[PDB]
Amino acid sequence: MHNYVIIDAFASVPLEGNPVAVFFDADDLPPAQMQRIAREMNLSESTFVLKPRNGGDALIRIFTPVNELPFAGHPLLGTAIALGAHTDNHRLYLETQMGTIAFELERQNGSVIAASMDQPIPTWTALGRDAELLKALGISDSTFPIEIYHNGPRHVFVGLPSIDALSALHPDHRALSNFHDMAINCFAGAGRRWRSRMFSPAYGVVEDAATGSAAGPLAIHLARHGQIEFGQPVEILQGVEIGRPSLMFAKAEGRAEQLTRVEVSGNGVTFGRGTIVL
Amino acid sequence: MHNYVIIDAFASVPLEGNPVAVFFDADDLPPAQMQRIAREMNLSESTFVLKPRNGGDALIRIFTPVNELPFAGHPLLGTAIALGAHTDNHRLYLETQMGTIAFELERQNGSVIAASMDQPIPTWTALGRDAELLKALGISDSTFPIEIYHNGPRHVFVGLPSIDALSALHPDHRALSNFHDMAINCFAGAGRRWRSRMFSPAYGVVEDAATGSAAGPLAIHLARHGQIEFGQPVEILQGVEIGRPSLMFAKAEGRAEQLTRVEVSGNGVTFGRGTIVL
Repeated sequence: MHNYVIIDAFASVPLEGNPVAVFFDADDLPPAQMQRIAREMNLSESTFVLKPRNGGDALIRIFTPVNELPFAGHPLLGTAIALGAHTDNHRLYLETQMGTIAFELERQNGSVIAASMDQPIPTWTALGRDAELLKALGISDSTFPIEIYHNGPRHVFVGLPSIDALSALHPDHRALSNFHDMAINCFAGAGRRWRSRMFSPAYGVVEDAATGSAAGPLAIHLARHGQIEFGQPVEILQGVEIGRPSLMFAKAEGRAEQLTRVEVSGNGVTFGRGTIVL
Repeated sequence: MHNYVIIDAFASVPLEGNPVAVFFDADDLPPAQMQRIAREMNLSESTFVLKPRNGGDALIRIFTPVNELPFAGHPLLGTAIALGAHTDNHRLYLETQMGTIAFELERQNGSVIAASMDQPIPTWTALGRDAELLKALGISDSTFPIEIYHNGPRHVFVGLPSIDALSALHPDHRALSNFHDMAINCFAGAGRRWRSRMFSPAYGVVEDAATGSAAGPLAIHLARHGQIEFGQPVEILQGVEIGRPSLMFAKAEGRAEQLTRVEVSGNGVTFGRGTIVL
């Protein structure tokens, strides 16, 4: 049998944020069985906590209902928060396919309520399909350059001139399906405070509550395009329009040509706990 | 807090069949909150066990992640099996939007391992879009007439000349998306033993493991088209190609013009059990 918890990542209130199922003591499960369990659960992701193999605290394997992922933000944040119930350590080193990711855990009375991660440093370039993407979103132009970032998944960013213009988007999801192996992240805001919406046929989601692997890239995007400085944190509120508000905090240190750290943080809360029969 | 179980319906082995989450003691939950919980879980359906209002044993409300349903086969079968852990009764009367559905529970040593339901009697007519549907499925013709049945959801049936021809189907799901408010059920077999595959963009599933509300209609279809008699049971094995084999048993009594009973039965098994925080 295995115990699991469901964590709503990037939220402090259950039914907000983005759920992940975290399965403990998973070393007896072959990967094909982990994949079947992730399919059974049908959450965006299920993760599995394994013994470490390179000096970290644990090895985490991440599965959607259909495949394994090398890196994912909200699922790793939820896993780190879940593992709080089982360690006293202030820092947690989680091994993944992209290497060991360092987390700082934040507690109140023994309960981990939030965590911060250092993400893989992305790469980026211009999308080069702007008219096609804009048509699919139903708008004429972006504010800032339309650029696509890679840190495992790929995330394209399209800027809107106001929060209301962002909420008014009703994309043609069929048209968006021509954009393979990426998520489309539309954003608006000013200063410290930004709003986002994410759409991805390629990743099997009509609209995502909290895209944790897009938060680091967005901070970089905003700094490069002069809306914040490198080293300044931003608050990104996602998922409001779909009723799953999610608050992500991000900061990118260094400069565009030499990034030294990309930090993403948020709250997490337990929605449920259970046991499975295998 | 609420307790729940995950039942794999139309299976006796966990990770086979079609999952449903069953939430107990749900009378304190407003429907908008039931809908939010069903969305959180993201299973094809979550059900909620409520006090009866018209003389049954319980009232069951059925939700997909996006809406409430009046009737659904695999979710009601799973609910009846789950409720076995909480009653000694041989029969269970479950109130729904389509009225009270009678279940017979089958136990071994106190555990309910299977159940039989009397389904709403469907109606049917020719689809009248045969060339369009056949093109979408990638085939030239059906064996038997292409007819669409209604018992809450709508189910169209297209016959294939062999089980291998059925397994070879690779439908164009975009083309299938032009068929609104229905599921497409392709079938093959002979005598007592049939195979099916179900596809439905309209109902949010690429391919379904076990379509319980299609089993009763299929028995009627096979009887009307002379492949079985009215009153003769069939075994329908679904979901083999997607690795979620599901065994459904169905029988239609009477004659086409005066159906007296449509029975569907199957096994169910618990995959997991848990508690949520609201």
